[PDB]
Amino acid sequence: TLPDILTFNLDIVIIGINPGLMAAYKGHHYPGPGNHFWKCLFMSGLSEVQLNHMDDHTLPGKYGIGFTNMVERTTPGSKDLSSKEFREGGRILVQKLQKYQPRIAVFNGKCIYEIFSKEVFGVKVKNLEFGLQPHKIPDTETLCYVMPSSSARCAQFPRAQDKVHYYIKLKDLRDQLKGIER
Amino acid sequence: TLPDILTFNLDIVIIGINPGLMAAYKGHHYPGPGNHFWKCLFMSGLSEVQLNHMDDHTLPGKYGIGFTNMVERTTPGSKDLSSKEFREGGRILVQKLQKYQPRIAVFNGKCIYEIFSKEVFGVKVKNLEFGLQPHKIPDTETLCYVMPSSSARCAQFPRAQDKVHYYIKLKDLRDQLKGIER
DNA sequence: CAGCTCTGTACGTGAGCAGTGGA
DNA sequence: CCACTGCTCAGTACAGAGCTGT
Repeated sequence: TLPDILTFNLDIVIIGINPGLMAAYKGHHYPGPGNHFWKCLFMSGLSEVQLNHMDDHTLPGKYGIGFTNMVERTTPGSKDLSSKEFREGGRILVQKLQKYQPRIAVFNGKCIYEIFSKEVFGVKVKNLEFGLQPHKIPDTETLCYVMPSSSARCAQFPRAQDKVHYYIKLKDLRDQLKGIER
Repeated sequence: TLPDILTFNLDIVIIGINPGLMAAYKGHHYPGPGNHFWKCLFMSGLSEVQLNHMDDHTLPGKYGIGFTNMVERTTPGSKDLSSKEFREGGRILVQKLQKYQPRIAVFNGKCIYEIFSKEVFGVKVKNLEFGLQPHKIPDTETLCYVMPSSSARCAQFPRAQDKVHYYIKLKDLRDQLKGIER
C-alpha cells in the first residue's frame, strides 16, 4: 500500500485511481521514468528543477503539492477494482479533502473524475473536457481540475510535453487563486 | 511470496530468475503476457491445451513439470537483483535440486545459468549457447538445459515463436532420457 | 591489437491502456 | 461503442574502454 502525501495548506492535490504494482513497490508516487507526471511538473514551471518519484515527500513543503487516490488497494490496473470498491473509495476521498482542503483537487485522467462525478455529484458528466469543472468539493472551497492521465498508456499526448498545457493552466489557476487573497 | 511447485520424480523444472511484480502480486508463475512461457509449452507440444499461470500448481502430477526461481525477492524484474543475492540464490537452488532431483533443470534465460554456473561449477562460460550443458547437478543425475528468457523484455527473441524451438528440444531431451528407462 | 572483463546501451514485439471517434 | 492510434512496460548481444602477451 502506498502512503498518502497530505498536509494542510496545499495548493494542489494529484489524485490517482489508486496505486499500481510499480508504485506500491518503490513506495513513491509516479515511478516510470516512462510516465509523464514528473517531467510535466518540471516542464510547466510547477517545479524549478527536474525531480523524480524519490522526491515526492518534498512536494508539500516546497511546492505545496500532495498525492493520493480514490482506492488504496494496490492492483495492476483499475480493471481489477469493483464498483463497490470505488464507492467506499471516493467516500473516503471526499472525507480527506474536507479535512485537508487544498485549493485544487487535480484528477488523473477523465476516467477517475468521470467516476467521482457520477458518484459524489450523482451526475454523468456528458462530453467532458479537461481543466476546471463547475462543482466545488462538497462542503469546501476546493476546486476540481481534470488532467489528462500522466500515464503514457494513453492516445496522445502521452508524450510528457503535450500535457504541459494543462499543467501550465493548472499552475496559472493556482496563481490566480493566491491573488484573490491580496 | 511466490511458492515453489516441486515434487519428486519431475522430468523438468523451470527455473526463473526471480519473481517479478505481476507474479508476486498474483502468487502464480509466468502471468504476463508477455510471457511466452504458457504459450510455448503449448505450441512446443509440452501441454496439449494452452493453459496459464493458474494451472501452475497442476504441472507436476499432470505433466511432471515444476517451478522455482534462483532468487526469491520480488523485483520489477531483474536488472536490479544484487551481485551477492544471485550467488546465495544459487546455493539454495542447488540444494533444492539435490533434494528433488528432476530429470532436468531448465534455466529460463541466460544470466541465471550464466551466473549459476559461474558460482556452482567454477566456470565463466565462453559464448553460451542455448541448450544442454556439459555439467550435471553436483551429486545428482540432473541435467542443465539453458533456454532464452520467457520475459518479453528481450529484443533478440521478438515473438513467442522465436523460442518454441527450445521447447521442442526440451521435449526431446526429456523424451530421450525417458528410456533409458527401457 | 584478439582475448578478457568490465559496464553501457539499443534493441524487436504484444498486451494493456487513455483518449477520440469510429459502428 | 469496438476500433483504432502512440506509447508505456515486460533479458541479452554487441560497442567500446581499458589491461594482458603474440
